[PDB]
Amino acid sequence: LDFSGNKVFGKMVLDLRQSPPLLHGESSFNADRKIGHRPDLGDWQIREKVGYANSISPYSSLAHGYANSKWPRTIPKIPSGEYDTIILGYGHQYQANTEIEYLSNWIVWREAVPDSTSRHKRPPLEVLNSQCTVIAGERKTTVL
Repeated sequence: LDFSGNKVFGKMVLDLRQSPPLLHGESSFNADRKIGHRPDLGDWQIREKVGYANSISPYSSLAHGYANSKWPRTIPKIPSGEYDTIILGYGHQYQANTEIEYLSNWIVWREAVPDSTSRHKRPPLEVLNSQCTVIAGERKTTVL
């Protein structure tokens, strides 16, 4: 099995004692620089907590996926079976941070990456920590 294609997913710690391997990892996340980051808030709640539009505005004109953009869809399921060699890679947990962009051509409110020339801002993306760990059972294991 190969999960090297996880450039936006770090901390792949997985247990292989049982046939269905138990995989856990922390996904890249997008935050909001107004009051905090609550993944369990929907688009309407984030919009209310930020204040870029109103609840009467159509959903098409609102910011789709603000402060809750989880591009890594939880954790893909590894089918149970026998494992001989595993191909590792390099994965990171990306911090996404954007501000409000007022697009007049569509009267919409979208996300804009911070600009260093506009006063003092934060980098558009960064990596928190860089580490991965695997536990292999009492069989023939190969890691690369």
